[PDB]
Amino acid sequence: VNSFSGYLKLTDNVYIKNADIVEEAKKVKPTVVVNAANVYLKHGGGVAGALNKATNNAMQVESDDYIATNGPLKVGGSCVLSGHNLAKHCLHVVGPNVNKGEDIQLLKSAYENFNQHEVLLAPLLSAGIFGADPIHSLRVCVDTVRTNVYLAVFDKNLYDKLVSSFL
Ligand SMILES: O=C(O)[C@@]1(F)CN(c2cc(Nc3ccccc3)ncn2)CC12CCC2
Repeated sequence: VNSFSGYLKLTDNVYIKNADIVEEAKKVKPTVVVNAANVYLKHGGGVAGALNKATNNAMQVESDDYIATNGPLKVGGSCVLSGHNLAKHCLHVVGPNVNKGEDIQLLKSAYENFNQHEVLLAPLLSAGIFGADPIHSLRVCVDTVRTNVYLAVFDKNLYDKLVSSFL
């Protein structure tokens, strides 16, 4: 038993809710919140900009030190950093950004990072400003992640569509 509430169960291990991931994180305080990161951990907009804003820019300060030490992430890769006031940990995962021409097949590699964590609160990778089809992203999530994932979808219209088209 865990503290996630109002989710619709899609599969054995994948759940989905129309929710603002920032507000869901602040309420649940999950062990892991997933950020929709880029390779530079520049949290300017989308989910990343919202998560970082909610930490009063502490996420960005920590991220800049991480990059100065380690260099950029790989597309499809991840790193674990602090969850600040939102979660114990933040798993920064880089989905391919279609608006940069990145290979969509890397979306499966991105979701594989979730399997290193027993339970996660996450957005749909490569959705939103990353330019992928959220329905494809949901399919890859379901077919790749084996651990327990609670998907927060900000847009109510999109949430309903994703549900109504789910196979
Ligand atoms: O749809 C997009 O463009 C996105 F940038 C934003 N989406 C969100 C967004 C969210 N809260 C939120 C984020 C920013 C402002 C207000 C609320 N909570 C969950 N998902 C997923 C996405 C990141 C990858 C695709």
